[PDB]
Amino acid sequence: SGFRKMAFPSGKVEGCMVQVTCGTTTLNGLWLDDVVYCPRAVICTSEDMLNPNYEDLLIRKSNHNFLVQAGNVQLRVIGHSMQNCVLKLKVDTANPKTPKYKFVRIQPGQTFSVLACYNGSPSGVYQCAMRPNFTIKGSFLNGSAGSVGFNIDYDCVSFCYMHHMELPTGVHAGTDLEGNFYGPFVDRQTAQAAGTDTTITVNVLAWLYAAVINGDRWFLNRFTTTLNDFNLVAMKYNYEPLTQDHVDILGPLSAQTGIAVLDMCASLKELLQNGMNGRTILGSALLEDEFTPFDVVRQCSGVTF
Amino acid sequence: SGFRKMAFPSGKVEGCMVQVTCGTTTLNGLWLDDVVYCPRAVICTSEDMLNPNYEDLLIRKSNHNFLVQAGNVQLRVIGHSMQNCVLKLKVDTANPKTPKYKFVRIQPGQTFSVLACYNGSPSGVYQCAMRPNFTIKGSFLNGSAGSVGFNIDYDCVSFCYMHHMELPTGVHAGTDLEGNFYGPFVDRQTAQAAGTDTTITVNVLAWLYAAVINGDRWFLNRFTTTLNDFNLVAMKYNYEPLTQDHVDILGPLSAQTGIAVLDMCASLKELLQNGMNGRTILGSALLEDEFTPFDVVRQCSGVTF
Repeated sequence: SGFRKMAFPSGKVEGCMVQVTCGTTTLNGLWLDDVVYCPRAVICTSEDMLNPNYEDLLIRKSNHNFLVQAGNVQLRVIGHSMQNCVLKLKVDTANPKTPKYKFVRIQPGQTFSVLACYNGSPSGVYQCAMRPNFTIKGSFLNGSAGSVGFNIDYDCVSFCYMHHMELPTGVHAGTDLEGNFYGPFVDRQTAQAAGTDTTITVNVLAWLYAAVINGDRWFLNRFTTTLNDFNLVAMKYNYEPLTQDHVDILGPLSAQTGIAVLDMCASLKELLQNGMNGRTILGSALLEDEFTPFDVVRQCSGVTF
Repeated sequence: SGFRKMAFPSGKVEGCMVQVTCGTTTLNGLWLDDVVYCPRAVICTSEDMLNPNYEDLLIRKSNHNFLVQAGNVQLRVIGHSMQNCVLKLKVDTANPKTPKYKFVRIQPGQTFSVLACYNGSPSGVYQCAMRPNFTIKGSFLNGSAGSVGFNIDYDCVSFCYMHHMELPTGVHAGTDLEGNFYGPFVDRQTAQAAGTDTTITVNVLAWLYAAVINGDRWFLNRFTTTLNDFNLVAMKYNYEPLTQDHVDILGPLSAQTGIAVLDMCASLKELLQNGMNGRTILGSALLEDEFTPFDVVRQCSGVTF
């Protein structure tokens, strides 16, 4: 019993984190096989980040200008290339600790674990979600760039995020491992506003199912609703519209609890319109939306890796 | 910027988790050097756990009755002993992945990371605290026994908790790595009630400092108070009494923020008496008490390991 924001075990990724230094700038990189992946902002000074021409800045860089250090293991760069907003540094040694891995571009609403690193060294691990505005609400200080977000399925690490920047709002933006930013953000220190932070409706419902499974039953009501009627309420409270695909994804949890999805939607509607009246759900006084339906099953079934 | 419930990187502990099977019962063990540590309930059936005489049950057990498996690495038990509520199984092979480690008995209010495991295999990592009633509010299913809680200081893993049981209340109880339970709990399936769940005052204050550092400033008021006046309020709301030792531990955060501890106490007093009026602090609608002063410094300074 009990329900917590649980991250994946980080060992498989810890063994891939390295330090990448170019001139005066140091950030983190990801060493998989004989390639190190890092943000291209490693080649920039602070003055450059105001308005950088990365292709011109990279001309003045050679293999020997990139210092890569795995703990004390000093890796030799034998090739370098820019892919979108990431640099790919070919090294002479394949990482012996390379896990089974994949690069995946995730969708808003999906969750992942972040291993926050500084100077190539891990500091902590936590679970985040890709917000509908394509930001993430993480914990990153200067030097965190190159930290990665990931999911694990038994032995395969699916890398989905590389951290790049912090917006003036205090939220965070980054890329997939192919270098493409999530959302409209660019790797430049300019005016970049996030967008409406909408609540991931399917995840709130999954978390409500997790609550029922763990004994929290006070929010269950006598009402039901329709998808269209609920979505009128969702719009008012800046909730993502619920689709039939979402209903389908919640089917397994509906089956285990015996609570129809549309009945849970009606309970959520009453919560949005009346509040929690000072009560709590799974130790929270607000509606949580960074648990996917898969996350709930995982934690309530005890899947291991 | 940003503040999250951050766990330590779990790699160093993942390499120590093994599966321990005795008869029909399987749980997790911790393989450090040539000893495997596990709950003594591994020798019990379900019927035994009603009222077990562990010393008598262990008489009918020999080295060959304990099957220890590290992934597929099958370890040979060459000796066994009971220490309080843990079994120490001497094996023929020292764990090559043994980290620098220590066994520590923590105090209520202190935090640690849990690596939840099943069948010797990791499932997830999360941060918990030893509650003042000597329970922990974790996420544990059947088979989780033997999962461990720990802290890391650069290269030294300090093991402080081994999971044993779940109380009918849904809270969790366990031992240190010497086998002594935290609190009055026993490894028997009997009537065991927890105790008053008091809020860790020094941790709430640390989290308020973390909020100010990260931009949350609305709760700062024009008042101050005294330790005795505040503690009158703390008692009413089942908060732990604040001591001068606690004030001293918060000194570094007071210095960085410029907010005197007693001024933050006055802001907390107003929050306890008036609520948050639907506002949030660091994304929470309740007062968080599972961040220590050390945890806040760690996350706001970027300490690595």
